[PDB]
Amino acid sequence: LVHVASVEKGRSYEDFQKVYNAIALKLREDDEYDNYIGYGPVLVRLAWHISGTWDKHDNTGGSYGGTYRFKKEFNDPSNAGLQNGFKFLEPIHKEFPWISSGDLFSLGGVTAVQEMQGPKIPWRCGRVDTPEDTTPDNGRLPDADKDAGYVRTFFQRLNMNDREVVALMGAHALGKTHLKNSGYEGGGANNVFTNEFYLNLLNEDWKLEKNDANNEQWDSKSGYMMLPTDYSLIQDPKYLSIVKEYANDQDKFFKDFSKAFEKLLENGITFPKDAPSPFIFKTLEEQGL
Ligand code: HEM
Ligand SMILES: Cc1nc2ccccn2c1N
Repeated sequence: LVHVASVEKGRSYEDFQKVYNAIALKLREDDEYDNYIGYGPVLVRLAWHISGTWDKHDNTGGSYGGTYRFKKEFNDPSNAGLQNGFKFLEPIHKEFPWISSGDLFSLGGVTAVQEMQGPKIPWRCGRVDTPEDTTPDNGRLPDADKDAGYVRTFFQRLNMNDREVVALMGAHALGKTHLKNSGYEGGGANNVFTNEFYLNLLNEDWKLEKNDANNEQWDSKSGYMMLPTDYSLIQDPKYLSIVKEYANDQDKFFKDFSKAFEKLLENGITFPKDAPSPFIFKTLEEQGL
C-alpha cells in the first residue's frame, strides 16, 4: 500500500507559513481553554493520535489520509478530548480550505510545539485525503496502564526504537490528564515545552496511588503525576539511561524530539525525489508578529 505525497496545487513555503501563522495567532487568542493551558498541548496530542494509528506491516493508518475527520476514528475512545483540537482547527480550515486534513492536523502539532518554545520541527506538505473506508479501526493507540515491555513492543509497530520512544514521551511535560477523557487525573499543568518530564521522573518522590476512576497512577507530594507507562521509563534500565541523558541535556532532547516527531508525522508517506525540502516555519516571535 503506497501513499505518495502530492503538493497542494501551486502552494509553496509562504502558503504554509500563513497557515502556521493563523494557527499560532489563534493559540495566542484563545488563551482561556483548559484553565488557561490554551490549546497547544491538545494539538500536539491530536497530531500524535492521527499519526499513531500507523502500522508498518501493511501501511494502514498514519497521518496521510486525514481519516480522523470520519466518525469511526473521531469517536475512538482513545481520542476522547481531541474534539477540542478539531474544533480549534475548524476556522483555520475554513480560511485555508485548500490544505488537506492530514496536513492541517500534523501542522497543528508542529505549530503548537514551536509556539510553546519547543524545538523547530521540519514539516513536509502533501498528505492527501483518503475515503472513509480507509479509516483504521479503533484500538491501535497505546494503553496507559502497562509496563516497559508493552511500551517497547507497541512502538515497534510505528518503527520507533528506545531512543525515539523516550524522546517522544517528553511531550508529557505538556498539558495534563483529564479524568473524564482517560481515567487519569492531576499533575498540574504546563504549556511551555521543556525537558521537565525527565527531571520530574528522576527527582520527585513518587507514590503508586489509585485515582477516582480506580486506576493506578504515580503521584508526587509536589502535585505531579506519571502514568504507569511514563514511570516504566525509569523501571527499565535501557529506558532509564536515556531518561537521564535527556534530564541532563536540554538541547539533545530538543534535537532528538524534533527528529522523532517529524518521523512520527511522516510515517507511511512516500515523498517523490523531486518533492520540496522540508519547511522550517518561523515562530510568531521570530516574525515580530
Ligand atoms: C505509551 C504511549 C502514550 C500513552 C499511553 C499516552 C497516554 C496519555 C494519556 C492517558 C493522556 C491524558 C489524555 C487526557 O486525559 O486528556 C495523555 C495526554 C497527552 N499526551 Fe500522551 N500518551 C502516550 C504517548 C504520547 C506521545 C508519543 C505524545 C506526543 C509526542 C503524547 C502527547 C500528549 C500530550 C501533549 C498530552 C496532553 C494533552 C492535553 O493536555 O489535552 N503522548 N497521554
Ligand atoms: C503535566 C502532565 N501532562 C501529561 C500528559 C500525559 C500524561 C501525564 N501528564 C502530566 N502529568
